[PDB]
Amino acid sequence: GGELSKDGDLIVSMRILGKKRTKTWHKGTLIAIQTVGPGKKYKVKFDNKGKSLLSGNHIAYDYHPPADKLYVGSRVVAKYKDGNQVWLYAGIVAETPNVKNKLRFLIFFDDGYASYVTQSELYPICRPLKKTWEDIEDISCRDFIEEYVTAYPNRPMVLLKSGQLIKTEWEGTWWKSRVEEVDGSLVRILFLDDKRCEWIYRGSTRLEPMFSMKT
Amino acid sequence: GGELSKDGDLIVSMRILGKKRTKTWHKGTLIAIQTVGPGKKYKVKFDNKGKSLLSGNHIAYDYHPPADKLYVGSRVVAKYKDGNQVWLYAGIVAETPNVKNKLRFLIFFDDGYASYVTQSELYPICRPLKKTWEDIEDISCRDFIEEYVTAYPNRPMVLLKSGQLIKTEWEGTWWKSRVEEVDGSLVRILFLDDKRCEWIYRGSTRLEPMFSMKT
Ligand SMILES: CN1C[C@H](Nc2nc3ccn(C)c3c(=O)n2C)C[C@H](c2ccccc2)C1
Ligand SMILES: CN1C[C@H](Nc2nc3ccn(C)c3c(=O)n2C)C[C@H](c2ccccc2)C1
Repeated sequence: GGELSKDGDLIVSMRILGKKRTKTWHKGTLIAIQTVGPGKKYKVKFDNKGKSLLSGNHIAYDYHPPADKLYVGSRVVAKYKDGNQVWLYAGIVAETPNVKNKLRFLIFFDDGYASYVTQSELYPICRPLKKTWEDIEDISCRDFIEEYVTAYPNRPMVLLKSGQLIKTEWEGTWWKSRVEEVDGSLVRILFLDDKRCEWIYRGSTRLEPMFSMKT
Repeated sequence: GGELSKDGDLIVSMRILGKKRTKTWHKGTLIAIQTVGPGKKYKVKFDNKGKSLLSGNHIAYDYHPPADKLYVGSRVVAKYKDGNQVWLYAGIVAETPNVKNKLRFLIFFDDGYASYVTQSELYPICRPLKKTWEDIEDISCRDFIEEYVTAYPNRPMVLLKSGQLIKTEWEGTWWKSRVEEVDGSLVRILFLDDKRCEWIYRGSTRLEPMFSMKT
């Protein structure tokens, strides 16, 4: 048949996080295990009342990892903050806590976003893929992460000082912009015409000095 | 073979909007059409270097529709202002302009979010399905749109006044909240513990007065 009540520490009735077809993740109850095909799928009833039948890399434990289980390449779910709102989104651990990053984790989310995060804002995916980047759906992000992880600890970055004037790419074009803050391996950029800010990785090829170091 | 060059008014080298795997939409160029089986798929090079072969309900025109073409149920793409950046996301027209909503379109986005927007924030999807909601991926949201569109002009809603105290739902829990503001078919809710604000449709069972009437 194929009706398990256990699979390792994945035990029906447990509480768990699950990835919804919106790409955000939500708490739920694991109500079933079904072998289908070569492997197993985990059925989540969400506290927000939907249901999904999910592969093991689209569920996560509802506890925070022990730092010192996480390493570069770890597949995680992490907290993103819209200000007051909090959301849960998948990503990759690009750095672990050190002195120069103020003992935080650098997360590269599957939509290309990047941010520093605490141990209490993380959740370990339950059954990640051997090559953990291989379930990143945006091809351009998967590739940046495969390159990054495979080259690590090689990590080219341009240096930047507050105030510095550079061009930063966005939606295919280059924009007059300004370096308005440095935090570790991230830099905050002000797009001038339009007044947006965002945090960008300093090894990112959207920064012109880094685009031009490399070509 | 099946290598047309102009399907309807879709024509190679035109500017178009395309849906990425992030679910967010982005500008590129239509670089080919391909017959596949019953119909055709449309290949898009994005300004941000990605390439995608896309069904015709996942591309939108780069122009704003004429109001009066939009009926309730129209499959559109709409601007979403996430703090300081602007994003493009898909949805369904819930309401067309009138007095009460102050000549705006109510948009039900594919992720369950609701908001009012102008004609200049909308883009028509090139080739929507007959039943326009069937390419909504989250089942909970698809079910609601379908019910909504089908019951229309029926539109149950609760009356809420500013300062009212009600419990509102979020991630399976009911929360102490306050009504801050009423905009047409929407209410802005303060979640008193978290200090969050959300805009919520007044026909949402997340609103405990709706949760009880509907029961
Ligand atoms: C991790 N993501 C980040 C997205 N926000 C973002 N992405 C990128 C990529 C590159 N940049 C510069 C940025 C950026 O500046 N922002 C703000 C929002 C997304 C989300 C949020 C709520 C609901 C569903 C999806 C979660
Ligand atoms: C249309 N979406 C809305 C999401 N924001 C939102 N969704 C819901 C649903 C229900 N509620 C109450 C809310 C809510 O309050 N917010 C703020 C953000 C999402 C996005 C943004 C950037 C990148 C990728 C995706 C676009």
